[PDB]
Amino acid sequence: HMVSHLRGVMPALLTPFDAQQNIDRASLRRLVRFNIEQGVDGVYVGGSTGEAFVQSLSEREEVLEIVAEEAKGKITLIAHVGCVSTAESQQLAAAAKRYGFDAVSAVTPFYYPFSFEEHCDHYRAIIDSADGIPMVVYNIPALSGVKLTLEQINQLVTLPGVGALKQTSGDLYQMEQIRRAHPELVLYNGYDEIFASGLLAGADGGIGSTYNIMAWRYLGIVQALKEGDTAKAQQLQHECNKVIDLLVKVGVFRGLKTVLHYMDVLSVPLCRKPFAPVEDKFQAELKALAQQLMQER
Amino acid sequence: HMVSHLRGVMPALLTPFDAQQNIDRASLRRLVRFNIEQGVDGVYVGGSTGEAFVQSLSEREEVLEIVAEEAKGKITLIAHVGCVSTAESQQLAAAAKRYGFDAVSAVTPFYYPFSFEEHCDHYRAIIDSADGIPMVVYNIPALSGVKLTLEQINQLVTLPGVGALKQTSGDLYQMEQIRRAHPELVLYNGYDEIFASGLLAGADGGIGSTYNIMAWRYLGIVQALKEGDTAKAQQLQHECNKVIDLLVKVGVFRGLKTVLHYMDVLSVPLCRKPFAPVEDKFQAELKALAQQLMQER
Amino acid sequence: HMVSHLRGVMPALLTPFDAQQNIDRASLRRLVRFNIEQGVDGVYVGGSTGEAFVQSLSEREEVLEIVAEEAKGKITLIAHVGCVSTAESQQLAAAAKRYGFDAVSAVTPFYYPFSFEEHCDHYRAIIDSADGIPMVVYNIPALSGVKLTLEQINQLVTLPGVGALKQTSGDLYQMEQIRRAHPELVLYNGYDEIFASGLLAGADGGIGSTYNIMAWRYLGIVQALKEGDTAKAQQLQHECNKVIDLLVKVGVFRGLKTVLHYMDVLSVPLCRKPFAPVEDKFQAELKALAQQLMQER
Amino acid sequence: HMVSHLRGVMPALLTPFDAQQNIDRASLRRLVRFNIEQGVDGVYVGGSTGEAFVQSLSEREEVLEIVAEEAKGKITLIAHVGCVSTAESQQLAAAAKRYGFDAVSAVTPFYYPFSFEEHCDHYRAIIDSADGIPMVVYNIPALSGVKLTLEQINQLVTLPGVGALKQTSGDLYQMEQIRRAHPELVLYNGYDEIFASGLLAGADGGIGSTYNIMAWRYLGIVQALKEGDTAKAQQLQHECNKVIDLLVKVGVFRGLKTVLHYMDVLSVPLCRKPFAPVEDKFQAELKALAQQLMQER
Ligand SMILES: [Cl-]
Ligand SMILES: [Cl-]
Ligand SMILES: [Cl-]
Ligand SMILES: [Cl-]
Ligand SMILES: [Cl-]
Ligand SMILES: [Cl-]
Ligand code: NA
Ligand code: NA
Ligand code: NA
Ligand code: NA
Repeated sequence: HMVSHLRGVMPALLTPFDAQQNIDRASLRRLVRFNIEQGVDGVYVGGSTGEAFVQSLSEREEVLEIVAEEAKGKITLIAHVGCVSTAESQQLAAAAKRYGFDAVSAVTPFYYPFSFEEHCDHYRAIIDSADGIPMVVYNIPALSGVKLTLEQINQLVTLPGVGALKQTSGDLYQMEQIRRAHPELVLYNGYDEIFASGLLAGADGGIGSTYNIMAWRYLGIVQALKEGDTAKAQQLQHECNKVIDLLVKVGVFRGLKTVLHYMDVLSVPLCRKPFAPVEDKFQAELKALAQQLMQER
Repeated sequence: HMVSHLRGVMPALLTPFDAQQNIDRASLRRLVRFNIEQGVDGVYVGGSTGEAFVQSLSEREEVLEIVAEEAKGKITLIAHVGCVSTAESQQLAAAAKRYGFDAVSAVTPFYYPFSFEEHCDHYRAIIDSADGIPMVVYNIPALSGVKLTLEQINQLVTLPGVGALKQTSGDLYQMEQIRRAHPELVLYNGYDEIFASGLLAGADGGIGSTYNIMAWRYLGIVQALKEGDTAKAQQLQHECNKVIDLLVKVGVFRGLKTVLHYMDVLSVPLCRKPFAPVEDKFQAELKALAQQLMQER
Repeated sequence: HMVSHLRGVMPALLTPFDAQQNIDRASLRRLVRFNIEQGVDGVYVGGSTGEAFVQSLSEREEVLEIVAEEAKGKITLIAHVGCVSTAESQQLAAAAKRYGFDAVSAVTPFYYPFSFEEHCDHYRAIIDSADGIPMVVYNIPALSGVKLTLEQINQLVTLPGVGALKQTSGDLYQMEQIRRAHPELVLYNGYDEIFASGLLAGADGGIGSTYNIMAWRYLGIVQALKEGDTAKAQQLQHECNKVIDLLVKVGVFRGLKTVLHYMDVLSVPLCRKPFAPVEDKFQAELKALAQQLMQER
Repeated sequence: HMVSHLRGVMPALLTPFDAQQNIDRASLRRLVRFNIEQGVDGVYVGGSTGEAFVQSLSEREEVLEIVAEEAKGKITLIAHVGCVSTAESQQLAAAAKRYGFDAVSAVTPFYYPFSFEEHCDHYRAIIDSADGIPMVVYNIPALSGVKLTLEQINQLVTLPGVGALKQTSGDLYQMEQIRRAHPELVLYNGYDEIFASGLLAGADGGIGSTYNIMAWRYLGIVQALKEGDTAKAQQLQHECNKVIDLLVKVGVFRGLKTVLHYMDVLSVPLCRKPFAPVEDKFQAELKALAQQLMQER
């Protein structure tokens, strides 16, 4: 209950890079400001979408501190501190605390198989280093390879210090079961392409990569379902998925960064290798989308 | 468009067996009448839920003809004629036509791997034998092992003679994509536990095993979303999933048949071997559920 | 121990069909005789390869009785009686007993999820109906969807009346574990393409679809490993897999039947729908293979 | 052909840690010397088994340089330089070159989905930074989540600068297909528990975590198959798998490090968090195994 201030719609921040694959600090600050001015409830920093796993610890800390400088006190700040290593995750959690974040988050540690008790002790250690700011468990089985049962999720979200679950799963039976077992839990829908259905199943917010370019649509789905405008929520999700279809074709992170570049938010839209640049044949569609989204506001 | 009369909420009929595992014809007729009096839009006969794959062809034909005798002209009748064999499926389709069914349906043929073109020719052959009544494609990847792409689904639902898709998939991104590509397609949600979310994603009806014991709840979800009562659709789905949780624990088909026996619909609640009987320790819960559901009406 | 007479190399018999998809009884008898004259240790009748799951019970019984008429007393006869239904499997087991088979076999029942105890009771019931001839458990997770643990396999192979395991799995760690736990168990390698490696891991024989066209190669691998001719076993497996590569491209069962037709064993090489016929562009390769195999003898 | 000096049996080196999870440099040097004195053909440094993915770049470089100091010129040295990031992998490849390694290796980049062309360009970039020492492609689908086709493997192993494939896959049909397509390719079996069968299928060596405690058994399997002693290769693999069964129960890396500690090779047997320590109840078995292995020499 006492972490209700974490509920809402938060973009998973992209990390802008310059032409030589170094962090573009000026464009990062502009992206934070852009998201604030979209009216989002918070920002989620250094997650999957932030290309955390092709960055060093010091690079991730640098991003966390910059975003806190632009955003502390204006919107909720959540730091994704997860690494495979518990000690590395603890370092990032202690940094997030120093910089004034409102919460930390960690993906279930991946690549190596760990027992469920090893997962729990990993979260417990990070929570200790977070030094009193709450933890968001981040579940993304498609990418982590970690396949938790409902009963395991129930144990994770009741660990002391856990205040939320980021549920990047398309299983909306499980989403409803989680909500029914935990009526006050902050529960973020993780797959943008099912946002409206995920809210209906029990999520009370979302963390999403595509919110960086069209957060007003997701805020509008929240409002429509609250108002009882079924058709409007469906038409908004329809338009979101037209965009997601295109992003999946071109490559999601780089497509988002390219749209943001055509919106004059990011100076350079590159991802880090091994992500390739966008193919030239997609540029016209991405620029047209940027133009469409700016007009729609 | 011209098959809009197929849209709606239809139970996947269970096949009642007697104490020696023979078809219980008297209880079958009472179950059909019970479902009609629940106000369903149709019945789906001889599907997975009907234990088709532990019955012979002649047993499946017997069930189809009995149900048509009780139900033709009162509610929509859909015959699931699918087998692995194309010739066996054709036999059941020709029988369904003789008995006056409104549509046929066939699961993607399973066990052996078949090419997509072999799947299409299988449907084409069944459609020919159906002799002018439309086909419902039935997609259930979890059980069939058949993993169709969106583009393959698009080709199946535009085959001449196909009038609907039974989508037993929890991927509600794909449900929305199907709806967006086919705005007039009759699109049945197949997993009862996500019915409200599946409707929101684009389904315009459902075929479900649990509708046999509580169809009014699913009809109520349809109505709530049409009316814009978000919270009511969520609370109905909540109550449905409390029931589905219990059915999954006890075994779904036999749990449904046991509830129906305690509602005085079926004389004997057995499934065919290798399904075991219900464990004694679950009987109290199942009888209490039957009592609850009868009172709720 | 007392079922050592079941060890060896046995083709999974194909079921020949005529031009109208009816059983071709004359070609079936010739195929049995052909396999006997290849020097095989037994024949496995009515399995996956036999297209059991696109045949009726009476058709499967017809095949079992014909093969017993040609082969009883000359080679070991194993009847695959498995269906999803326990009662149907029992009918085929009782028939196999009447016809004088040496063993029965049943695939783990599929499509519907069953508990492990339901699987065990299914085998127990079939064993009872087999009336004293031993059971071969048939494990094929890729097609059945049934994913048994080692401990579950250990319980199945120690059920009273079980005399063998047909292991159609590419996990040769598990093959070795099974052999180490059951030093006397008759253990059939099920994937022809790893036969030599499967024997080395602990199998003491095999049941295979491609043995119908080149059993002498698999018999030769057995002999080579017994003699300590590592290189000869590898070169034989090499040549087998060149053939399997081609069969996978053209479709395995129909490619085998086509090679047999070009060897003058089968009059008509068709599979039942939904299997398509062989594409014309593959006929030259298949006829050349038949010519090669006949010359190699 | 010109990289035949890479063929053979090489332990995947463990990285010893001290009691505070820092690298134990003295125990690392002793472990290298221990493996040299087992008569191995090479050592594979900084791989999965080396706990690379819970170490920083500078820690991985430190390990590479230490091992080269102990081992350059005495045995083949292969540096696993793979990270998700191409630029990080390039840094480690350039370091491996500086330190005098004989080859580099990189796991297919994981977590994020990459196209096959992105994978190829990743290897090309690392090969460039390796500055003339050959690349070992490392395939481990169970952990990487990367599911390459045979045709994709064929393209990777023919990239300029690729001299070997580390095949951590249990699919021995594919192992044979790779060998048949590439008769001169250096092909390492990656799953120790199927080593004998993998050699028979076409591998000409292996890279393995359990070689750190019993390399003579794997060298003995190579010799037995070369000599035509089928039974001896089977009995050696039998004994290896008894050990692997135990290591899987206790946790493989920490069990290996514990056995090595009881052999007086490593001062401290800890893995890095989130790996837990060994449970006390397993210590007796692990110490008995160490005693057994020392006596067997
Ligand atoms: Cl990182
Ligand atoms: Cl990582
Ligand atoms: Cl049937
Ligand atoms: Cl079936
Ligand atoms: Cl059958
Ligand atoms: Cl690293
Ligand atoms: Na907020
Ligand atoms: Na109707
Ligand atoms: Na025999
Ligand atoms: Na060497």
